[PDB]
Amino acid sequence: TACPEESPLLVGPMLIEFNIPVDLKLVEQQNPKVKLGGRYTPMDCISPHKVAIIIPFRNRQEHLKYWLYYLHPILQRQQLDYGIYVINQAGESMFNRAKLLNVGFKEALKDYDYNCFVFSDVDLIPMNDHNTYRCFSQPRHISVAMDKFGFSLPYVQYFGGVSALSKQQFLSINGFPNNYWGAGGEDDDIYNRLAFRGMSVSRPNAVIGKTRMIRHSRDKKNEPNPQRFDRIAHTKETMLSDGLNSLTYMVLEVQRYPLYTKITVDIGTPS
Repeated sequence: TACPEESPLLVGPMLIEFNIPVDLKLVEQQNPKVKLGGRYTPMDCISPHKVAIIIPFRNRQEHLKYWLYYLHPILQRQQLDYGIYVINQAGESMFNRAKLLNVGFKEALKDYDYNCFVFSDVDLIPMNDHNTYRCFSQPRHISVAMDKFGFSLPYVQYFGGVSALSKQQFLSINGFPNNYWGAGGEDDDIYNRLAFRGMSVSRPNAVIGKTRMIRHSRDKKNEPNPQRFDRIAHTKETMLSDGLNSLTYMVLEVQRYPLYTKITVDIGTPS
């Protein structure tokens, strides 16, 4: 009755293109077995992976459609017991990716006893279905070779894009930092946290880890791949008092759509 270690439904390399028309109606039609709120549970075997996929979000509905189009079929083929959560940041303050990811962890657990968490940007799609969206014996970095970075890993400590942590791995580092407002630096901090708690990063190889990004017509400016931000001392001094244990926020609305759960929140509270 337990699902096989490797799914028999996998196809391997996939054709990921965004120059096609898509709408949520089309997606709901192709995925009959997905229940309200974007929930799915294998019917022909028992999956040990109860996964909550958390997406930090603000005004990117177009990208979301393509994400759901590609990922729902993949997650089902990977035989996972999963749910999709879109954490929407209310207001116009600087985007705080990491704090929305903390909110996701907490809110998803109010629904079901998940034991694994996948934190994913809304514009990243995997190119090979052997790149399993589940948890491992050590924190997992999933989006290894992204086209936006020339299909190369920026540096060995890079932990941005898509990653996964078990419930215990996440509680061990007191979650993620809450005060990195704006973009940059929060992903190097999280890497520092894992290392400080005696953990390392597990990854698939560059070919199985090929990942595609939905291009933002707006984004025209181009600059070099990112370099590691040095803040090891900063993380050491603040990680145990800034994170899950200092998280406060207000839930403004909870909406259950057919393909996902959208939670709008005000994270302007002090943390």
